[PDB]
Amino acid sequence: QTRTYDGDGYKKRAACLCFRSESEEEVLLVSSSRHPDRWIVPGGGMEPEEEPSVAAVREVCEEAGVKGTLGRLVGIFENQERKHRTYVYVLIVTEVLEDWEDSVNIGRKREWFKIEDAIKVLQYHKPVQASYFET
Ligand SMILES: O=P(O)(O)O[C@H]1[C@@H](OP(=O)(O)O)[C@H](OP(=O)(O)O)[C@@H](OP(=O)(O)OP(=O)(O)O)[C@H](OP(=O)(O)O)[C@H]1OP(=O)(O)O
Ligand SMILES: [Cl-]
Ligand SMILES: [Cl-]
Ligand SMILES: [F-]
Ligand SMILES: [Mg+2]
Ligand SMILES: [Mg+2]
Ligand SMILES: [Mg+2]
Repeated sequence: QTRTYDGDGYKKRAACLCFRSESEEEVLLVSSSRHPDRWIVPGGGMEPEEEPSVAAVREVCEEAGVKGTLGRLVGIFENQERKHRTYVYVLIVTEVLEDWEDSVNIGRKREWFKIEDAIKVLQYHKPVQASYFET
């Protein structure tokens, strides 16, 4: 409910690569709120004084309805066009919840993708999110 910003005015965000297992072969994407036929990596704005790892796990619970074991920070990713900067973490999913905030509120969808297929569906509208998987 309060947006936060880095010193250069980029919006602060956090997200997780929500993998099905420690193999990191399949990842959970969620539907775009604006365009539900498109896929995105779940994530969102850091609240004031919120640790990035805490914001990442919170936004994944809100948007994707999953919980799990937080892993490494992958990196910090800027979107120059939209002026935001996202901390991206690995999350190993251990709990899949049936009727989560965004399912109830906006009918948000979620789906498992093989990594190669996640990169494919993100490339057109979300190429920075496709890059999250590069390394
Ligand atoms: O105007 P669009 O439809 O492009 O909306 C974008 C975005 O605009 P941008 O590119 O100007 O930053 C929203 O920002 P805000 O308007 O809340 O600041 C962003 O929220 P966010 O950063 O994730 O923040 P949280 O709400 O999750 O904390 C939202 O994601 P959803 O959460 O998924 O609804 C995106 O939608 P899409 O990616 O299609 O699903
Ligand atoms: Cl996996
Ligand atoms: Cl992006
Ligand atoms: F949000
Ligand atoms: Mg959100
Ligand atoms: Mg969001
Ligand atoms: Mg939010």
